[PDB]
Amino acid sequence: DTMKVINDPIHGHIELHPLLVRIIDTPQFQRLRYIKQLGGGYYVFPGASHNRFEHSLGVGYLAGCLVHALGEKQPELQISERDVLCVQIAGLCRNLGHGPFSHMFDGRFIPLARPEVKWTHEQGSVMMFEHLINSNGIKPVMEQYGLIPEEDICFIKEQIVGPLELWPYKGRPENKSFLYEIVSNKRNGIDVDKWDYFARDCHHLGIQNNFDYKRFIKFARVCEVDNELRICARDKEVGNLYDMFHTHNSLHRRAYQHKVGNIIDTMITDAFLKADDYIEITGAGGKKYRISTAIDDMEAYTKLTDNIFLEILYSTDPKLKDAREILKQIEYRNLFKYVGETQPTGQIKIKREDYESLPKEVASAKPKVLLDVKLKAEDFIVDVINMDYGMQEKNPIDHVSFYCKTAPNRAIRITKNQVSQLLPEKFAEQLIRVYCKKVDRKSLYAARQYFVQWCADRNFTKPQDGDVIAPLITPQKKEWN
Amino acid sequence: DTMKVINDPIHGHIELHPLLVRIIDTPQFQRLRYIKQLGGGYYVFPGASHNRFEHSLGVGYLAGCLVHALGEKQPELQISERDVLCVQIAGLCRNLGHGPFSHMFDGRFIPLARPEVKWTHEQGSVMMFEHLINSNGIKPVMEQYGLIPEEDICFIKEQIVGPLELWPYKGRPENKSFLYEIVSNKRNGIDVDKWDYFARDCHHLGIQNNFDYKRFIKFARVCEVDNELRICARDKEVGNLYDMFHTHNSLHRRAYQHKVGNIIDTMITDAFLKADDYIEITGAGGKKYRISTAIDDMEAYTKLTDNIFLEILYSTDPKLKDAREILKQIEYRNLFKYVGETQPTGQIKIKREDYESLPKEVASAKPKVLLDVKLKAEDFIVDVINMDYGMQEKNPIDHVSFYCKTAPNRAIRITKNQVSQLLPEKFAEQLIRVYCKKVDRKSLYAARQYFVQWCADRNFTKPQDGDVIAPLITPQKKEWN
Amino acid sequence: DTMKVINDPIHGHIELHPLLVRIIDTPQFQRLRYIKQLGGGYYVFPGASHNRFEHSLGVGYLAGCLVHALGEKQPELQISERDVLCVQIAGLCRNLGHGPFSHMFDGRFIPLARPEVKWTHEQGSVMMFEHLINSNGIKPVMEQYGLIPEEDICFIKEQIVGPLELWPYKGRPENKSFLYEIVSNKRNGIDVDKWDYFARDCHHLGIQNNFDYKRFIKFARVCEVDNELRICARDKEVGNLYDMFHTHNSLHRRAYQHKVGNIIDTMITDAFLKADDYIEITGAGGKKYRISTAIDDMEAYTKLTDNIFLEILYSTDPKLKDAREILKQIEYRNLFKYVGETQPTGQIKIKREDYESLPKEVASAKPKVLLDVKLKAEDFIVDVINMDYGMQEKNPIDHVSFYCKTAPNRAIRITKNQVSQLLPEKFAEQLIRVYCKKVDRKSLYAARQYFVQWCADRNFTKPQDGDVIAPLITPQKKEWN
Amino acid sequence: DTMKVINDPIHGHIELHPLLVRIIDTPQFQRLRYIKQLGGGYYVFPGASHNRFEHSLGVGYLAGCLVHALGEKQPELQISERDVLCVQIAGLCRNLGHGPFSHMFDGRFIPLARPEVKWTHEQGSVMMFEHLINSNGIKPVMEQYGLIPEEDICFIKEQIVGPLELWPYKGRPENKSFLYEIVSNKRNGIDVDKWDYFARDCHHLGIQNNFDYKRFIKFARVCEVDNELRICARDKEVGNLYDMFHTHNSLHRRAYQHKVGNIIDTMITDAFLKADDYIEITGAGGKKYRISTAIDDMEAYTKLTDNIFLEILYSTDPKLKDAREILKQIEYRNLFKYVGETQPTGQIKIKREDYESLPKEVASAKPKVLLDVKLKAEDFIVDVINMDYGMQEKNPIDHVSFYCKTAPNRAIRITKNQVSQLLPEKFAEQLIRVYCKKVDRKSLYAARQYFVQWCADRNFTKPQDGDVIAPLITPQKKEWN
Ligand SMILES: Nc1nc2c(ncn2[C@H]2C[C@H](O)[C@@H](COP(=O)(O)OP(=O)(O)OP(=O)(O)O)O2)c(=O)[nH]1
Ligand SMILES: Nc1nc2c(ncn2[C@H]2C[C@H](O)[C@@H](COP(=O)(O)OP(=O)(O)OP(=O)(O)O)O2)c(=O)[nH]1
Ligand SMILES: Nc1nc2c(ncn2[C@H]2C[C@H](O)[C@@H](COP(=O)(O)OP(=O)(O)OP(=O)(O)O)O2)c(=O)[nH]1
Ligand SMILES: Nc1nc2c(ncn2[C@H]2C[C@H](O)[C@@H](COP(=O)(O)OP(=O)(O)OP(=O)(O)O)O2)c(=O)[nH]1
Repeated sequence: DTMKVINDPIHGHIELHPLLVRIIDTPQFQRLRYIKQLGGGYYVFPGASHNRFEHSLGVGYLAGCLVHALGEKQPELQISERDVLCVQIAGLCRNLGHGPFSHMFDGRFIPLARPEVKWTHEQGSVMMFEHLINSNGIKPVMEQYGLIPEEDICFIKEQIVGPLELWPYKGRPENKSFLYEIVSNKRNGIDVDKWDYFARDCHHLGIQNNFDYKRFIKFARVCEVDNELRICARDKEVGNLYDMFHTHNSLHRRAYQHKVGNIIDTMITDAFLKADDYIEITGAGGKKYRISTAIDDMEAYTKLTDNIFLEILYSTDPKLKDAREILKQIEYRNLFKYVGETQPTGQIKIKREDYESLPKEVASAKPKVLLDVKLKAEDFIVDVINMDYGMQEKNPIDHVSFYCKTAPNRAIRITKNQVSQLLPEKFAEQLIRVYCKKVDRKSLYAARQYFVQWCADRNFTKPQDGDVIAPLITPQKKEWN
Repeated sequence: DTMKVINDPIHGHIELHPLLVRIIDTPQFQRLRYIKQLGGGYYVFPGASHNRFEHSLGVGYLAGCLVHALGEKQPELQISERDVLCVQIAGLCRNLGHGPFSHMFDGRFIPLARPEVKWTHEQGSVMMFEHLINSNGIKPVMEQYGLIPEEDICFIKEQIVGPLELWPYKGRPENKSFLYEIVSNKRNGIDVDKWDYFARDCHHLGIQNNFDYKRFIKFARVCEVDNELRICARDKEVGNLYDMFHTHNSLHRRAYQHKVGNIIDTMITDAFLKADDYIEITGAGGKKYRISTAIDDMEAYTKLTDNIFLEILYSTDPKLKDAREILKQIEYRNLFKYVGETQPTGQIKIKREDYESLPKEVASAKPKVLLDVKLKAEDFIVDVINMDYGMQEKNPIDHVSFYCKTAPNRAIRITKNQVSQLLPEKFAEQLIRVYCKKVDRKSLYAARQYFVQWCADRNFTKPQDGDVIAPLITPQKKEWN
Repeated sequence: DTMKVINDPIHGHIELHPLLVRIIDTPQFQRLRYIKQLGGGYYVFPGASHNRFEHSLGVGYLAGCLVHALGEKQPELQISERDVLCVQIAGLCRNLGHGPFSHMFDGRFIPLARPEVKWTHEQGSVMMFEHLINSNGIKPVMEQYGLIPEEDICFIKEQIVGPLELWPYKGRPENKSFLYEIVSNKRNGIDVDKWDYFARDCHHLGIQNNFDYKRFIKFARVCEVDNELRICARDKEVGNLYDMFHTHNSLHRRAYQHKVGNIIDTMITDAFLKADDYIEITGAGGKKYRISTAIDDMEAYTKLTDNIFLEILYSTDPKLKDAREILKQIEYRNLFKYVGETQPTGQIKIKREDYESLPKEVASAKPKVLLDVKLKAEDFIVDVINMDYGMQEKNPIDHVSFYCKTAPNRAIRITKNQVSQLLPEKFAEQLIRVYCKKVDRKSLYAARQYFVQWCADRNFTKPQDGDVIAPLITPQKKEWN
Repeated sequence: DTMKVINDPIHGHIELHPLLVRIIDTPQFQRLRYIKQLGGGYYVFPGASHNRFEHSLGVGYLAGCLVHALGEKQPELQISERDVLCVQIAGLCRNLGHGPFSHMFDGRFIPLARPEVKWTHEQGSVMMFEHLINSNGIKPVMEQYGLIPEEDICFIKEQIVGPLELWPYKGRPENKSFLYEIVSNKRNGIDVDKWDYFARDCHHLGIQNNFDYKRFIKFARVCEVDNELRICARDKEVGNLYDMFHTHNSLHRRAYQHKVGNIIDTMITDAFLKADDYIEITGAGGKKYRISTAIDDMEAYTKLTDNIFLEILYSTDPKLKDAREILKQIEYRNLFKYVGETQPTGQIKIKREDYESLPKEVASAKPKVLLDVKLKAEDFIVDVINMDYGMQEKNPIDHVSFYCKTAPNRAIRITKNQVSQLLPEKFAEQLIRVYCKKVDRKSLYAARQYFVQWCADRNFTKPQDGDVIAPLITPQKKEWN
């Protein structure tokens, strides 16, 4: 077997080592062809047809590029082809755990269907990787190309999910610490996964990408930091790193958290919950699983993709009627109606455990407007979105090491004041979107009154359209006037 | 209801009239989200994730652009908003008839499954359009925006499939003849459908586009030709028009007729044929249809998409075992092996009626080589591909009208000799690809000997790798030496 | 005479009205072919070969696009083709006043050569426009295409420089106030000039533009604000407007204020000052002007371009030896050496009249380090750069009017807190770059010590490389560590 | 002292070895900043502001890419860093010999000014390279980085101009023959110089490039051909190679041989001829040269750039009045008027010796039309353009070696019939453009009659607009009817 070339629209001609080809040509990997990268986003951005499969190839490619470039610039690092292949495999395989419509499945569906369980795509990726290796006799092939399966499978899993539990990693020692910063960077979030989707999502969405990963790679070096060898950026590049996170935030606002994209994801999740008792997925030993339980058996999970959406939509079973009708409403674009958006003020943060109480609170508000219809908790959806620079309220640039032209081996820190006074003072916030399941002109008018009243009651920010949608409510609040 | 904006990666911000929105937001239209533009092409170009739906939006947009630009430059044409909307709807809806994996369904599957029937995606588009209109109460909405359903539905169908059957059209008179040249140009093949997929397919494939549709539109005018008003191009654009067809041919060789893309389409078609007796699709009145018969009932056809591939792949029914195993082999990349390509010489053209005889002919060849295994007709696939400039052997530029700067209202013809002696002397040819279902080293060696012998016997062109794959065979033929 | 088409790499096919063609085809306009958009930037970004000429065509085009789009969406505005042509001419002509190397001439050279005079490129553009009109008999051509020269020439000049010599404008009344916001927006800086150079500079520099002007135009409307008709943006676009200024700041940091680009501009300015007594430029009546006085006669200024650089570089006159030697040093790349960058802390602002005292201050600093060479005021250059959102310390988004979907005719304001807590808290800052004219290793070491000491003395920010370039100095300051 | 990074819009971040930096930072190299790549093309495509300097950096970069990729894939080639640097320097320096407005100088001006001399930009590049090396003490720096000046300077010159004189090269032996195919490919014209300008010119012109050099590099290998090691392409890539030359032809038609671009180059050449007696350029020992004689002294040639255009345009000397007036007419766009284009039929080829007789022939034609004005030889310009695939009438693909996947070390040939019957039957042709120096309506009408009559007399092709511009003439010729 020899190397294969793939032509990617983002990266151009990608060379794949024969071991990588063997991992890719499995049911467990090919499954990613049937999961949309941006899930419900496709229903708002018709260009966003792209699947997790091509994203995965790109992450593998970029992982290879970064590790190769470090090895070429700094031969003293003793980066081995074995190291390169392991970093490529981790890059290729870190998306294996995604379920139907990607972030909708682990972000929305599993939390509601299985509140007791703690599930992440990262955990899923490790389980599916193990299933891929074991089901397809990969370990012999790994040894053929000079890999140490016990050590290297551990190394690959650690790159994906972090320590599997003082140096906490078993796959590689402290002198190769920098290898763990490439595929999934737990220290500051600067990794090749972000670089691929920035470029790929933008290409498909019709938004332009402001971040130059190629420049970052050219200016990356490994330096000693606190007795670890770590990837350091050139001091001058600090502005571009702030801009990388700015780009991420912009993509979330414009696309990933698009108000309609989110409500379509919500409606699909509701359809999946109503279908969950009736859809059967055959796993290991012919045992039957549900959408919600396929995560417990990787053989079943292998066959759980966006297809479930079409199975429900095209079904005739009366049991699936309620689920089917929700998806049919999506096709007619009879969506739950966006009422508006607000933000908590100051340090106020809404907790996960409180999310279910929020619809009741909106319905409980007393507007001081004559209302045609009276709305109930069940008529409202409240979506809370945490927007940050990937480290909650921490500045990720405080967790980056830099080097200077005059001393390229010496790691330094750069503080925010050393860069620009025009940068963000805060690095996290919450967006609260409210929608109404009643699409009536009178119901929507009522929903707007409840919403703006709830905002005033809770001292949330004035909705941007507040003076138009609720002219009788907005005056009461002095902060808004 | 008001206009909606869609952000497309190819076209940027597209405005959609509310009537267009109502047509788009139907099960019959949204179905195109679940049919890949390039079918098996996605399995060779991982970027080609794009579906018929986003292509359809683009064709609608470009149809609007061309008709608007003509109206702005030449108010004397009396192009009406009613005309603009009808051209947009035809552009939007000309892809409605595509089936699973697009050209695979009407190009490969239906011809083999239902040899008696004459089926085209164009015919399918007209039937699905009628079903869309009737199922969703569109006619009242058409009248609301100033359309006359009887005349305008006729006009839209005629733009898609041509005369429904001396001016042969009923939807519009001879003074609006140019409107029929926009969406599906039967005269010379220069239409907005080609312009969208050139740009869209290239964007996704990773291949570059060498055609400027925007320039064509800027230089397009309507002039009188033989008592018809027709779209004329500026004389100096003739080179760019030859290049447009050159681009089309390049995309076919590189992507649409990729040898592996074609064999994957062949293998999927074979799986569909083996599954056809057992897959049931519920149509009108709860009646059950097969993959092959869903084309007879638009309610059933509405639910026939690429999903059928996954229904088969994920099935447990023993009846579907043979179909399922073919798709599983695709996932393992255990594909039928490409043996080589040849061309007929001179005028020789192979017709469909003896396509089935070609595998037997290859197996019947007697290469003067000692062979380990002896191969049978059933072990060979022979794929014949007609490559042309869209009008069989004819030069489409002989069917284009031009105008000169000094007389912009006066239509002229331009001959090939007036342009360049570097242009093609022929405008059609055939490619013959041969594959072997036996994938072992000995069988592949034997297949290569049979193939090159068959080429020599039939006076076909010397395979490019002929001297390497069959060094004992190639010397016999003097034309090759 | 009819419309001409120009193919621009940024905008594609641009249509130019015959009146626009007549203005463009003059010595006064064609002169912009010989002035680089980014001046010294070309010597750092080899792609930045682009001249003011092609920028001007783009500004004219975009001015036309915006005014046309407003007129199409809101016919009630009664925008006339006379209005469209006047806005296009202003867009085309607002760059006519630029001198050699663009911002270097009005930003650096004229302030030093002629401190008494107040000169701007805007004033220059008005003078050159008048000279263009009068020298080329344009007024008759304006009348031929329905313009009224007296009113319309006033309107065009007002669009370029603002109120010519209570509604302060004479060219158009308050009901056409929005027309003054297109070409040069004095209210908030959102104008088509910025949109062209963002896209054009990025195309040439090799950095990507993430501002979407086309989307802005689609969402622009005219609404009543304080008894004026003004351009309003859609409320939801507020994020993209913050991002537009973010983009502008990024382009300044990365390119326009590149430390080496700036020093090359400084060195060229110094060469021009030393050549100013000796270069003669023939103006009106054969009278002779200097580089510094050509601004006083538009006939002379017509012949003042980047060519002056080459006239000096290629000169043999002993009088020009000092000027010539500076330019020759640029070619050998031995330029003045960058020592470092610092910022004033908090609100501290360095005044224009204090700039010349700063080199003396650096030379006067007493670093507690043993020094091989002692440097003098003349050996230092101190460059102060004001970085802002185009309205000094003011937030330009406080000066933008928005509209909501539910009330598209009703203008609203949006405050920073209503948008995001991640946005800048400040909208202006100063960067201070220090360079040394002595390039030897010993002199550069000394320059670094003086610089970091000066920073500590003045409580400026710690240079990013401070611990490397001045390890003995940095410890003294506790704020730095 | 270390590598420098340059951000190029085409190639992104380019790394330059310190030796390359030293060669670049010289008057002889920096001179290329003041010569437009496409000369008069800028006066038709305002985007084409790009200079020979940035093209040169790109050619150096791509030369490096190809040699590096071959070395990585085939270590057995024993490609050395010394080899890599020499190939990069040749790539960087092969444009050093270009004069004002690039191809205008060696294509039009020198042939007319100095008919006795044989001058090429390639010869100029070798002379300027020698001058660069000797003037700037480069030889010591070459030795510092492991080059052997005697052998390596020979090798570099040979890559640029071919043998300086059975193996005809002295710089490297037959086992490194493939190195001579990278920078300037005399065998088939497939070189990195073409790859850079295709991408760079397209970026600036606003035309799209359909050639993928990156793919070519990935599929390039070295194989033995007739006892030489040569670069071979993968068999499958033959289509893309035909397309590469198709792209080159398209760029020539659309841009490089644009009818107006060519006439502006003609008018500038005429201005240079009229100025040649009076412009003085100081060379070595203070000796004075003319535009036409600066090629004899590299010190003088160093100072001969596009600036000469502005020196003439801005001059006051009465001696330069005639030259100055031609350039002033260019600014007013009072260009010689395009009359039309024709082609010789069959094999007929117009010789260089005959070019001057062609204006007389047009003026001598007797159109059967009543004419207001009678035109003379001096009133006509006849421009003859040879359009080919870079090897006159030969197919360059007949001069390419390929390899097959089954035998990657075995070189093969591919014939045209093995590829496609849709490819060109001829690989060279001539375009004849005619212009009139008399621009008035009556003179232009007369010029059109003479031109179309001359075409009929000489059995040239029917002008595209023939029936519009000469309706009385076209009928006489029955080949045209
Ligand atoms: N731009 C372009 N890409 C192509 C063309 N033909 C194939 N590709 C792309 C599609 C796939 O990503 C890949 C096809 O495989 P390669 O050509 O790299 O060769 P390989 O030997 O790996 O596979 P193969 O046997 O050719 O299918 O390259 C072509 O003519 N042009
Ligand atoms: N390039 C770009 N595209 C955007 C941006 N924001 C949204 N888009 C895309 C998403 C959609 O395809 C289109 C605009 O859709 P909207 O965001 O207005 O969504 P929708 O129509 O559901 O909202 P609305 O009717 O205004 O409540 O453009 C942006 O800032 N930049
Ligand atoms: N992409 C492309 N651009 C072209 C081509 N020929 C010219 N251009 C450029 C030159 C100009 O900037 C622009 C269009 O100008 P034209 O020369 O076509 O002018 P116009 O239409 O007035 O025609 P004319 O020259 O009077 O026959 O496009 C071509 O074949 N392709
Ligand atoms: N893409 C990109 N290119 C940039 C940026 N800033 C500068 N460039 C360009 C300028 C140069 O052509 C190249 C890198 O040069 P540098 O910025 O490193 O400048 P320089 O070598 O003077 O810096 P140094 O001496 O190392 O401090 O990229 C940026 O933010 N993004």
